[PDB]
This record gives sequence, C-alpha cells and structure tokens, in this order.
Amino acid sequence: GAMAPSYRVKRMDIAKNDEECVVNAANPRGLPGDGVCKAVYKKWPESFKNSATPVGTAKTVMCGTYPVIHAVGPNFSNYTESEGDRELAAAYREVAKEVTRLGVNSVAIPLLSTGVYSGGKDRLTQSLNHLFTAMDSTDADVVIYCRDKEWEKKISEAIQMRT
Ligand SMILES: [Cl-]
Ligand SMILES: [Cl-]
Ligand SMILES: [Cl-]
Repeated sequence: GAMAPSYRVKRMDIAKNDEECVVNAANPRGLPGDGVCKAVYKKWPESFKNSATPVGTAKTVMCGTYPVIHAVGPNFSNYTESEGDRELAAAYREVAKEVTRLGVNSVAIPLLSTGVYSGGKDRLTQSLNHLFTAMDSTDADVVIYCRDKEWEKKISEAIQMRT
C-alpha cells in the first residue's frame, strides 16, 4: 500500500507516467485504436498480446514486468445512457480488482469513455465519480491523466473538495 493513499491529476501523455502500472482506455478487440489507446500501443505494444476483453471488464497483460490493465469502457454511441452508465461503473470496479491483485503502490488512470466513446457528451463528472467509487477502497496512489486545461482544473477541484 501507499503510506497515505492519495489522488492527483496531471495534464500530460499517460505513456510518460511515473506510476507502477497503467490503465489503458482499450477497445474490446485489443486493436491499437486512437488517443490514449494508440499512445499505450506505441509505448507498450507487447501488452496487446491477447488483450481483447468485453465491455465492462479489465484484462492485465505484462510488458516486461510493467503491468498494462486494459479497461474497456462502453461506447455511448452504441449503448443507452442507462446501460452505458452500468458498464462504465463495472469497468472501473474491474480496474480496482486488478490494481489490488497486482500489489502495486501506484497506478496511472485515464477517464474512461470521455473521448471518442463519449457519444459527443461531456462525461468528466460521470466518469470521475465512477473512478472514485471503485478506487476509494484501494490503497494505491492514483494519478489521473488528462489532456485539456479546463478538465485538469475541474478534476483537481473535485479531488480537493473531498479534502
Ligand atoms: Cl506530454
Ligand atoms: Cl474514450
Ligand atoms: Cl482531457
């Protein structure tokens, strides 16, 4: 465990993270994809061997000894708001199981279903709240990665609000 488990947020490429493992915002087919997924494919391509997994699940593959947790959020273009919300919550619960099983003291995590799977809606609060619901009972240091300056400010405020 971390001595004083924390949440932090950084605005940078998650492929440059300083944590003991990474969560990929994966597709269900284990394809290179785009955005975070493409960055993860460039940095850790070995981790895409048999990484395909269904929506709402996470599957860990090692790149050397560095764990890549492939977490598949729903594409809100295809899911109803109700079913997508249930699958997005479930993906983060499977992330928390993997982080715990791996025994890591820190994890780098993007906001699932906020980019090309958002169905064109702002899901910062929805995705971050499901992240907190899953991760709050874990003792890993969590570092959230984002790219947008306004998102950085809103995620940082949400973390500080809980103290
Ligand atoms: Cl960067
Ligand atoms: Cl996405
Ligand atoms: Cl972002």
